[PDB]
Amino acid sequence: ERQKVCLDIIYKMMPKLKPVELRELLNPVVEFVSHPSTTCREQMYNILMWIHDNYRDPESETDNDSQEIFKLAKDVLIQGLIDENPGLQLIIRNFWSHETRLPSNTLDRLLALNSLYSPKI
Repeated sequence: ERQKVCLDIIYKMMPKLKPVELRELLNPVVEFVSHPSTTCREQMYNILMWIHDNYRDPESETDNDSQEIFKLAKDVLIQGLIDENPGLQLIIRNFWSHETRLPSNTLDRLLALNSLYSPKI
């Protein structure tokens, strides 16, 4: 219960934090891929779905933590496709299977499909 409530507060206090400290708080969040009690793992896959969407940073190229935690939130949003609880992964499939995150010309999709490899899967 402590680890559900302490994730529900950190989902609330994201859009005020500077990236000097979100990198510090993101190091123990993304260790929750080896956790039972599927509701807390749902919370952990729900805050990264915002981190990746609001730290996409379309070619600003001024900071390095803002392009490092996008890497570290790619590296768990990929590994959350083999989770041992079906029904939950359909959410992540509908997430990755949408336009502006993977195109719909099918040759663009075949070219893009090598980017999301990540040899954990």
